[PDB]
Amino acid sequence: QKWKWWEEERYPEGIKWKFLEHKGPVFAPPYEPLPENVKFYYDGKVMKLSPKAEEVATFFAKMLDHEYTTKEIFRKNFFKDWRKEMTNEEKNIITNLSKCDFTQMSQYFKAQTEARKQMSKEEKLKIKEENEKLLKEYGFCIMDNHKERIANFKIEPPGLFRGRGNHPKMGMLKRRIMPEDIIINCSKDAKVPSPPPGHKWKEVRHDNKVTWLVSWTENIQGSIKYIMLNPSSRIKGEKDWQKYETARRLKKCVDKIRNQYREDWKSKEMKVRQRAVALYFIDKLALRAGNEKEEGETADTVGCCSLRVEHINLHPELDGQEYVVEFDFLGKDSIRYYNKVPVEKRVFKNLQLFMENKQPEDDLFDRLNTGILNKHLQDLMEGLTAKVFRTYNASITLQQQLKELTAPDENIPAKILSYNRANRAVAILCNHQRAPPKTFEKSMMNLQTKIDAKKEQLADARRDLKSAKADAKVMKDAKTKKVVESKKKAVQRLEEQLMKLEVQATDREENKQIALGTSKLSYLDPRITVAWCKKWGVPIEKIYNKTQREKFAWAIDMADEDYEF
DNA sequence: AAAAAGACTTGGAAAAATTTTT
DNA sequence: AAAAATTTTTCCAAGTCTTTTT
Ligand SMILES: CC[C@@](O)(C(=O)O)c1cc2n(c(=O)c1CO)Cc1cc3c(CN(C)C)c(O)ccc3nc1-2
Repeated sequence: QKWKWWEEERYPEGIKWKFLEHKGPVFAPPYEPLPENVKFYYDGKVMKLSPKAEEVATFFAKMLDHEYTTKEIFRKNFFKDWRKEMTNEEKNIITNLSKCDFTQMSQYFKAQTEARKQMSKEEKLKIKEENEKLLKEYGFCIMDNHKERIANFKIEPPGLFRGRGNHPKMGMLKRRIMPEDIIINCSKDAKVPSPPPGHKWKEVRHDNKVTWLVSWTENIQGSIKYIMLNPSSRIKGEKDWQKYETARRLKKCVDKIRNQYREDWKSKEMKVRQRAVALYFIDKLALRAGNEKEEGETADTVGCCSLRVEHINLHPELDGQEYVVEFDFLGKDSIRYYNKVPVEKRVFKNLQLFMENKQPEDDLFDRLNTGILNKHLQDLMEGLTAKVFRTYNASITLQQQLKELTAPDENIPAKILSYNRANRAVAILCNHQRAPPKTFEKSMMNLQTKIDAKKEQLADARRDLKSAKADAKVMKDAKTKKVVESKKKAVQRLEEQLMKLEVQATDREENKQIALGTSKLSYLDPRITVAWCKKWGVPIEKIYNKTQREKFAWAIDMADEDYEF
């Protein structure tokens, strides 16, 4: 069965579902204590830890190879959290982390990882079958007349928080999620999932205004985490289709918005000038609407509305270009945004006024926040927010670049190179940067030797065709002419093979510091890709893998080769 | 309001399983 | 067969925007 939810009458506003039934979450397996021979040492002397304290110790031991375990913040936060898990008898002995020895514990886990890759075919297939039967029973929920898959039904096991970038809470313990922390959401007429025996759920609710099945609060940030349906479901896919339709509606009114914000740079009021400059930044450079965050709780990262004076450096002339704004800051996930961008005269002049009488720690856009900006965007067009510009600019750039880089007469490997260069332009615009693959970038040597070995085969084939043509001169007959034909086809087959290898080598080189995944799955109206694939006869499986094909099932079925964003 | 909460949106590096070279 | 290069799951957070509290 294949449910085409996209052919149904669109789901009404307010209510998300009428019926909802699931078996609840799968809890992480219990902690298995260390055997007798794996010893922990404090001040050089043997010490057996209580299960609760031993568990927290194993987490640090497993991370001993990383440099972050030597960091002040990591160690401070870890030790404070490990103390809470210790008994009173253990707290009187273990005064500090530095006198502790986790070396035997670290070696054991490395030995287990080695003992696991040396498992038998009977053991390997068994664990794979235990995993598959867990997916049949708990990986599916029933939502309104249909069986839909659940994304992450297995709750993440306990461990140590690290986060991304320079996070103030690195080292902290992420405690084991218990049934007592779980809030279940289902309909009043559904069979309520039973908790593990000897346990109870925190709450069983019936809120049809939300899309989640299970929720709980995590101890690091104090936020609510959820278990929702998978990307191939109606509830996720319809909202994704709507996100793209909203981005298409912005397209038909973007010049009208551009002309107004350009005029708003000249306004009498400062709040209107700042709002217009911030809008320009979100449009031209596709910056995220930086929401304000609590200091000392998260890693110091900013976006457009949260930019500080220290994040921009103004230059009247740089590189022979007029009115350059040197952007240098950490955006989402602590990914550095560096750009030297030529702006209009009025923006540069406006930026000099927003930087007047301010200290480096002060906000560039005072009197402005994401709420004020989105309240204005909502008046310009219904349902328009700041992130819609990122979606619009990404999708329109993909469409225009595929239209400009794709050559009709090219073979499939060459067209995939044109597709990837177009996706690359989107990733550069969105700043989806990447650090060169951990050494492993020397796999460019391996590709070059295979290319040089193929250039050898081609050069040998050209010598065969050369002597076949010379043998066709002396004693010209229809038997020697057919040998020249077969040698020409042999040169042709080898030329195509080399072309494919050289195209793959270029693809990897240009993609060294670029991450394509995020724009491909979140930013890029899949219909633009489907339309391109059908137009040039490029099979969809060459662009989207199995999981992406399932998420974008709606676009693959409902989209002609003539679709225009 | 305007903080505080709640509810959605937005992988890539490392492992491991395979596959290919040797 | 055994080392090496690939293709595929496994691990682990952070923003945006909407809705409630204070
Ligand atoms: C790396 C790119 C990115 O950070 C991003 O913002 O551009 C991201 C992260 C994550 N995801 C994505 O789709 C995307 C891309 O759009 C899904 C995801 C799941 C994560 C989970 C799993 N949860 C949902 C159960 C974690 O536990 C920790 C971090 C996680 N990070 C991500």
